Amino acid sequence: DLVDAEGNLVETGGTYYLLPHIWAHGGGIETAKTGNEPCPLTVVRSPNEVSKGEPIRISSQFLSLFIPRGSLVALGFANPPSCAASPWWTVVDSPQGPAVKLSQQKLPEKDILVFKFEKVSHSNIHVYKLLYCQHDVKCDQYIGIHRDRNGNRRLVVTEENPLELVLLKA
Repeated sequence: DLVDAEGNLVETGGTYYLLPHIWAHGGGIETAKTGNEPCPLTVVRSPNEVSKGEPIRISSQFLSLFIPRGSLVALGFANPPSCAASPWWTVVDSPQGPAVKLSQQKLPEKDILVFKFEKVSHSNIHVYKLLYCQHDVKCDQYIGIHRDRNGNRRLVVTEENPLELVLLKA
């Protein structure tokens, strides 16, 4: 089962902060308004090292209390921007590649259950990598960062330098 910063089991009945292994890379996971977006529909990493970011909500494909190792999950926000229809993140096509976004129309359970945590072989500090999965399901792709012209650290599918996280219960 998944585990938070304090070695406790992660619970879908709670909210957490998705922080970095190293507190030099940045802060928590936020929202930002990029491109021609009428509001903050882009899921980004805060440039501020202190910043805990937005409180995140997790849900297991098994609709249970804990998340079993390798089980698919939906990652969404506790408090989304009014303009979004649902609090869940989804992954759409972008010039930069598969990007993590929020949507202006409701999303089926089948298109938010596209995340899977993968523990990092580092020990006694509970860390994880975030994988994206599609249909053909297949989670061979990792989520990293793409800094745009305006400084936004967008979450997208990168080839290398993938995200590494620890879940801090709020």
